[PDB]
Amino acid sequence: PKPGDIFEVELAKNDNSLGISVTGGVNTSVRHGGIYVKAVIPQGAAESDGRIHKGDRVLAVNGVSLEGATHKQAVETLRNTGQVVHLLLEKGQSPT
Repeated sequence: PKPGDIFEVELAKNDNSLGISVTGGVNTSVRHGGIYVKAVIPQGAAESDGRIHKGDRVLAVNGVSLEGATHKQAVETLRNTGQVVHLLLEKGQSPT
């Protein structure tokens, strides 16, 4: 994919464990910045389904908007997902 394209991620729930975590980035000291990844959990989806690394930014989650205030609360939203989880991430601009 190109640097900017907003590719969507649609996979299936494995062992009721998405294998992905989030952190507080759009609620540190900005009106509306963005969220980041805490750590990749290659033990379910991030491993098999792949297409989930560290650094990318999560725009939304199963319809739930993260931009605004979703550091720990989002962790529950991702867990409370059916069999088909729809994630919308964006190719970060600094893979470090």
